[PDB]
This record gives sequence, C-alpha cells and structure tokens, in this order.
Amino acid sequence: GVFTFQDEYTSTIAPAKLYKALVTDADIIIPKAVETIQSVEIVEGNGGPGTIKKLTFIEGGESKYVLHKIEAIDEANLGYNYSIVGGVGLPDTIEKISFETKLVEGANGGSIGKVTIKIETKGDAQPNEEEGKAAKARGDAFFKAIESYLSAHP
Ligand SMILES: O=C(Nc1ccccc1)Nc1ccccc1
Ligand SMILES: O=C(Nc1ccccc1)Nc1ccccc1
Ligand SMILES: O=C(Nc1ccccc1)Nc1ccccc1
Ligand SMILES: O=C(Nc1ccccc1)Nc1ccccc1
Ligand code: NA
Ligand code: NA
Repeated sequence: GVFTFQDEYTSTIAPAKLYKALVTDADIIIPKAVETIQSVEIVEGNGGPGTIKKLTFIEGGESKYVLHKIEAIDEANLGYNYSIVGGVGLPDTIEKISFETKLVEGANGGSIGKVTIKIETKGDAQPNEEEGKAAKARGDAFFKAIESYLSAHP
C-alpha cells in the first residue's frame, strides 16, 4: 500500500527562474549553490524522462548520494516528476518513493514549490516520522540555498 504526503516550499525567486535553476541548469547550479552538495553527475539519458542523475552530498561527516530518475517533465507548466532509484533516499526500509512537483506563483512574485510524495515501505512499517521531519528540514535548507544563490547571481 501507498502512503501519500503533500508539502509546500516557498521561495522569493520567480517560478520560471527557479525552474530553470533546478531542472534545466540543475547539473551546474545545484552544486554551485548548495554548500552541502558536492556534485551532480548525469549517468543516463538526455535530460528527458528516464534520465538518472546522481547527487552527492555531505551529512553527519559522511559523503552520501542519491539517484534521481526523471519520471515526467512539463517545462511549459513548471512540472517535474522524479523518483529515487537508489543511494540513501531509497533505504532498505523504502521499496519505492516518488515526487510530483509543480512551481506556482507565490507571494510578491515568488514561488510555491508544491510536492506530492508517494512512498511504499518494506514490510508493515510506516514511513519513519523522524526521517520525514529531517527530510523536510533538508528540503527547506536546499530551497533556501538555491534562493540565496540566485538572488546574488541572476
Ligand atoms: O532536483 C531537485 N528538484 C527539482 C525541483 C524542481 C524541478 C526539478 C527538480 N531536487 C532535489 C532536492 C533535494 C535533494 C536533491 C534533489
Ligand atoms: O524542497 C523541495 N522543493 C521544491 C523545489 C522545486 C520544485 C518543487 C519543490 N523539494 C524537495 C522535496 C523532498 C525532498 C527534498 C526536496
Ligand atoms: O524520506 C523522505 N525523503 C528523502 C528524500 C531524499 C533522500 C532521502 C530521504 N521523505 C519523507 C516524506 C514524507 C514522510 C516521511 C519521509
Ligand atoms: O542533504 C541536504 N540536501 C540534499 C541533497 C541531496 C539529496 C538529499 C538532500 N541538505 C542538508 C541539509 C541540512 C543538513 C545537511 C544536509
Ligand atoms: Na556545493
Ligand atoms: Na509497507
């Protein structure tokens, strides 16, 4: 069975610019903007659906990574769907996790990043409350880091 979550992230950057930083130019901007992320490798595909990116980052002294597979990409509508097909975002505890994301206009010309998360867990375990909280904080940090970078580097 499926566990579904909906979260919202806010940025002062305009949706079309954010989208371009986090999708179109992600493999350049993410590592430059986010001090905790060291690299983005494209391992498969051509930036469309099917594309797999490897993001490597630091957390707790540890170098970790995640594999991001692009599920759908609707640039016209500022949409981008992905799943974690490996690394540390797909632990032994999680069978499948995907994200459906949309960037929409927020307050004062900024953005709201709308994220729908679907999770399937291994065994009868529900998604880990603690790790969900940690993941939201990491998400916030990330979007904020992107925002600081793009505020200074338009
Ligand atoms: O790549 C990421 N996001 C994104 C957002 C909008 C459009 C396309 C992609 N996010 C990401 C967030 C945290 C860790 C790793 C990746
Ligand atoms: O924080 C996130 N923001 C975001 C960015 C672009 C488009 C939509 C949302 N996503 C996120 C979700 C889960 C884990 C990590 C990052
Ligand atoms: O575990 C979660 N996210 C994650 C994303 C990328 C890498 C590592 C972890 N999210 C989560 C979302 C809702 C409830 C609980 C957890
Ligand atoms: O880990 C962080 N971002 C990230 C990058 C790729 C995949 C998942 C998350 N940020 C971070 C935030 C606070 C403390 C440590 C790291
Ligand atoms: Na970096
Ligand atoms: Na389960």
